[PDB]
Amino acid sequence: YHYEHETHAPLSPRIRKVGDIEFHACSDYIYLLMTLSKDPEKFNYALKDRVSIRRYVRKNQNRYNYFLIEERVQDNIVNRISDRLISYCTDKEVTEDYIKKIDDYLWVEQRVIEEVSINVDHAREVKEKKRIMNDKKLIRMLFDTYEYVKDVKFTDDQYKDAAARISQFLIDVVDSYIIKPIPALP
Repeated sequence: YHYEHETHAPLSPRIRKVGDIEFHACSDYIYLLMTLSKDPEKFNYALKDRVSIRRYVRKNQNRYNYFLIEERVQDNIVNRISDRLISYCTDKEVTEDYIKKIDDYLWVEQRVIEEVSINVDHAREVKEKKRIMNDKKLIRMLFDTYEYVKDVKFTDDQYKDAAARISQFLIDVVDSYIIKPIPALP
């Protein structure tokens, strides 16, 4: 008998930081949207203002002192954030109580990302790591647990979009299985 000895091994610090960066930048930007709720057009413009959103990402990279994010990775962080804006703020009145509730949806997604990343790190083959990143079944189950725990319910569309982001986020961010070339002697 070898219990994994214990649960939640050293979650990768990279997952922890990039996750914090992306989700706090998202929460912050949703706060902005809320302050623009009385000004349509500005509000509408902000939903897809990639330049501003990327500025929020940068600010958070500074706040969590983590500047190791490649441009392509950063581009998808911005994309995922904008998609969350449209998924969570494009109907209901973006009120103060509402964004407090959206923070729980963010929490749920960030927690599922972390949990799945743990299963990925523990898998042996890179092929299995990839299968896990894309395991919609595992994601659905982890989602049921955290939605319940945080008392929130994603609509089927919000859930399906979230599962896609999660798989995307893992592929873009996980680096624990990577072995780079030995550096030449320039």
